[PDB]
Amino acid sequence: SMEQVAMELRLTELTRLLRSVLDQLQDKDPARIFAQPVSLKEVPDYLDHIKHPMDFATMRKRLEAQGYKNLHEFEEDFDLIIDNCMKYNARDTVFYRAAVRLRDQGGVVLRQARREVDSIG
Repeated sequence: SMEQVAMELRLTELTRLLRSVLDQLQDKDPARIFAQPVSLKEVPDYLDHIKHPMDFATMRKRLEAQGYKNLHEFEEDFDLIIDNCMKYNARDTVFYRAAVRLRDQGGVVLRQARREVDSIG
């Protein structure tokens, strides 16, 4: 149906916007602390601590399969990256501090993405 096609075009346009949002967020992590999944080889206890691991590579895989239906979904995954880190790591660590800076800086980006996703529909 043409209605199905049109919905698919909206999903594609969302995916384009989310790809640029994701690049912008990841630039706020120049140390690449959140680039890849936490390794279970190197933190074998991780899943006892953190129930839903998340990282930028995993988000990118989801995005390229057009797996985010809306910005809420995408923000949920971004928040997991930050929130997981601030629970697993202590306040006085380079990891926790990188999460705080990513949150603060990413908040600016997401504030306008929300307007762009609404605005362009």
